[PDB]
Amino acid sequence: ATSVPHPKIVKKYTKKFKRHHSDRYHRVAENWRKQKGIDSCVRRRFRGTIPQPNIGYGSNKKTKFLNPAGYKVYLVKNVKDLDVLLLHTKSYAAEIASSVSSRKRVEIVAKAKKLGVKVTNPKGK
RNA sequence: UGCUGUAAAGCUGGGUCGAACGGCCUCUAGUGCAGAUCUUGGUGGUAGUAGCAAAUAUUCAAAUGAGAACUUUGAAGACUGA
Ligand SMILES: [Mg+2]
Ligand SMILES: [Mg+2]
Ligand SMILES: [Mg+2]
Ligand SMILES: [Mg+2]
Ligand SMILES: [Mg+2]
Ligand SMILES: [Mg+2]
Ligand SMILES: [Mg+2]
Ligand SMILES: [Mg+2]
Ligand SMILES: [Mg+2]
Ligand SMILES: [Mg+2]
Ligand SMILES: [Mg+2]
Ligand SMILES: [Mg+2]
Ligand SMILES: [Mg+2]
Repeated sequence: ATSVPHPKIVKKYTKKFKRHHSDRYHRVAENWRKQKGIDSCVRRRFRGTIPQPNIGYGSNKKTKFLNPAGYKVYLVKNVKDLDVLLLHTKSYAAEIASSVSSRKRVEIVAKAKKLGVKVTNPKGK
């Protein structure tokens, strides 16, 4: 890791917690919703049903919010936004906003390279 | 295209697009949908399916026309049967 050293990153659950029967019906979106029904096999945690979000899956407080490269990602919309990452170049990486123009994005990439700030999305437009 | 969060979700690559829009500190509410034989609109399977079967009955040729079972004319065969 080129960032500040961290313990090995553990993700207790790496899949997406998908709402029950978001596979059965198009009207039911995958966005997680807690079953509230009286008879629900999922709400009652029958064997073979889907896993559900709970605080036990919470991330280690030392590796939380770190991308696979070991950085915390900060959203940048202009070159002045990189000033808050001057003393945090080994723990914070910059991510250029999608709505920044192709002109201003070149300036942000140019200044980040000068400051040593890492950019998580360095190519797009 | 991926990243972050236990999660609600947030951010991002590519495509499309054409005029507005967001972060944060607060304020406010007509603020979150899978159901209500919910409302309005739209779309399926059914399915090229049920079916298009009462009232006797049509046929040959020519003309017209891009095209004629169905139009026009002629010839015939019928019917309504005052
Ligand atoms: Mg019960
Ligand atoms: Mg784009
Ligand atoms: Mg756009
Ligand atoms: Mg316009
Ligand atoms: Mg504002
Ligand atoms: Mg309401
Ligand atoms: Mg609905
Ligand atoms: Mg309806
Ligand atoms: Mg239908
Ligand atoms: Mg039929
Ligand atoms: Mg019938
Ligand atoms: Mg005739
Ligand atoms: Mg007679």
